[PDB]
Amino acid sequence: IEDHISFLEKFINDVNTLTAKLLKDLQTEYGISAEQSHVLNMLSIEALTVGQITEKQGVNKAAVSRRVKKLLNAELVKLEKIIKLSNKGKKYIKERKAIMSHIASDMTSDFDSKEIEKVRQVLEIIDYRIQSYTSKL
Amino acid sequence: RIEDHISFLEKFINDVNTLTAKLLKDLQTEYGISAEQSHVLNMLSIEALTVGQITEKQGVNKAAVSRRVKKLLNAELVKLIIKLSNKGKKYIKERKAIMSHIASDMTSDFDSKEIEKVRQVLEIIDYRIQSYTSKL
Ligand SMILES: CC1(C)S[C@@H]2[C@H](NC(=O)[C@H](N)c3ccccc3)C(=O)N2[C@H]1C(=O)O
Ligand SMILES: CC1(C)S[C@@H]2[C@H](NC(=O)[C@H](N)c3ccccc3)C(=O)N2[C@H]1C(=O)O
Repeated sequence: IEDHISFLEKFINDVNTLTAKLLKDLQTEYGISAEQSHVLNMLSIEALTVGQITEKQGVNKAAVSRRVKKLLNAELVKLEKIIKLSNKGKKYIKERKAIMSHIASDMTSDFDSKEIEKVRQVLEIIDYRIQSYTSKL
Repeated sequence: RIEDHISFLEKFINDVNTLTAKLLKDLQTEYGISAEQSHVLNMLSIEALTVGQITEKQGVNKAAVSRRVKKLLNAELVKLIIKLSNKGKKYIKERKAIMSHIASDMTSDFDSKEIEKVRQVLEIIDYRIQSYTSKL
């Protein structure tokens, strides 16, 4: 009833841990950090503003500022207000899926594609419910 | 075909972080710490740990992990090869209070079975994730 909340963290931790390690070279190659990486990954979803990102990421605005501009100067992300991704930046996310998806399907090769559908419905509804709530002051 | 599920997992995660980060903002303020320092306490809510450990699981900059630790010593939410404290134990309680109270309200309409079935598919995936990781 609550070690679900504890499992979630752990589970999230573990994913983070594995992803960081998995994407170690792909980042060094583009000379980016793990967060420069995320923001990048966090931007494949929607166009944000340094404010939108600091909030969404819960950290110091100052930090979010450089990580951000360091991406402009490296031509990975671009402008309009409205921070979007540059094609170089895309090739990156492409090589991110490319890696993620390979090890991802290994651990999922024997899943009841239907049992998974049901699982996603629940998570999707929880996802929807999280976004919903997230808005309110 | 499977790429779809991944995109979701990431978003679902992103949203969890956003939410937790939004819900704890004031508490991390009320005590006077940054999320960074706050994540440290949570990895200690579960157990103990030295430097190389906390520096490895998160895995971030050797120094970074160090500098936040030393700050956590001053507020005394961490005892020294690093544990929690009376004040430390207290923060988490409060942290857990909010979280659960929301997740519950946000899930207290689901079918006991539906949920568990989720936990089990997530447990096996974590199990594999971990095993794969351990292969350095
Ligand atoms: C390539 C990535 C490492 S970037 C994205 C994010 N990485 C982070 O470091 C993120 N800022 C974070 C992690 C943990 C606590 C707080 C913040 C994550 O998860 N990521 C991988 C992805 O792209 O799938
Ligand atoms: C030392 C750095 C982390 S900050 C420096 C500058 N980037 C900035 O955003 C600028 N300093 C600044 C503006 C606002 C808030 C915080 C920082 C630059 O380039 N940088 C980094 C580096 O040398 O790696």
